[PDB]
Amino acid sequence: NQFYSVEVGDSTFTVLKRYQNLKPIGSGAQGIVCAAYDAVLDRNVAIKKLSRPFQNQTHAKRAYRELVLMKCVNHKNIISLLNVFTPQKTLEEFQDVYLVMELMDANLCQVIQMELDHERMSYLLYQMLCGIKHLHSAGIIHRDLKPSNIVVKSDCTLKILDFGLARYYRAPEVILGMGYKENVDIWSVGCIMGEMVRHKILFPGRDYIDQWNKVIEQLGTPCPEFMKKLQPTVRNYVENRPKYAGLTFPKLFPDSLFPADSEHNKLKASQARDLLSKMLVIDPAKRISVDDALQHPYINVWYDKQLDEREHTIEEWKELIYKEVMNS
Ligand SMILES: CC(C)(C)NS(=O)(=O)c1ccc(-c2cnc3cccc(Nc4ccccn4)c3c2)cc1
Repeated sequence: NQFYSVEVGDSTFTVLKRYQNLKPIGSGAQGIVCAAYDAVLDRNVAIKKLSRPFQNQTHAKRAYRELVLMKCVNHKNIISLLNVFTPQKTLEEFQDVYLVMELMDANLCQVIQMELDHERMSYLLYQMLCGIKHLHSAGIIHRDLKPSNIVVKSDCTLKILDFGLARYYRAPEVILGMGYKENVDIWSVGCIMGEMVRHKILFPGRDYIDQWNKVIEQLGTPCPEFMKKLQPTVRNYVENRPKYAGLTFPKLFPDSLFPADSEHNKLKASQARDLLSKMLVIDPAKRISVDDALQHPYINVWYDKQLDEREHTIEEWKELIYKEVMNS
């Protein structure tokens, strides 16, 4: 005990007395997050309620990954865990997990709405690449980066909110069910950057199939060598489609979208387009690496024991998560 309940959205948060003035913030698509005052720390914090951690295998794996990686990862561009708790006293009774994190000011959705500047943008992308690089060195490949799981303070420091997969920003190979590697996450960063420039989602598929049409309408049909890596049913569909030439990157991202009328501006316009052209590459074999995008002229101005293999039963996930909850 020392718990009380407050209604938040359609659910009930039960939290430690220390966390006061619970207020719903951002998208709740991946669990409800509240802003709160922590009276013990005397600071504001964010509290996420995990959404039905034991509804199934998928939810439980995802709950385990998120909690474990959030305890174990420590990096300036990755959200910090402050606390973890459950209102329930025993394993039998155990159903809810709460993560308390440092509070940021907004997600990238709100920053994309505002006008574009080069210095801000390259700083946001730099930090995105630092976070992603740090994840990759730890063996973590995300796969589901998007503006609403990236958060920012008013000073423009950026943190990645989550750890992704145990849709508009998804790499071609992920969507098409082929192998994936590190640079899967480069595709998502290209989508976000392009959207910072267009202020429009680049690839708005009104379904999972139309999505693909939107990609190659703008970028063009990939080479036959890309299509040879697809499973039979997917290759069939992909290669027997009207061939698209796509648009060049200057057409995809016109002069009117960028600051103009200074040598500096026209330079940064080209450096941004150039970067865009190496991130938004359908074939992962041809797409720039994280190390390379960080060394890119647009960005480099800023240079200075846990099961992922196995399936488990819900009860074994419950115990694995619970002990993770109880041991700090
Ligand atoms: C927090 C109270 C006590 C209400 N006043 S405040 O000035 O400290 C403050 C209020 C709201 C936010 C706020 C609003 N919208 C957000 C949308 C997405 C992500 C956020 N930050 C966040 C989201 C998840 C995990 C960690 N940080 C948001 C914060 C930040 C400070």
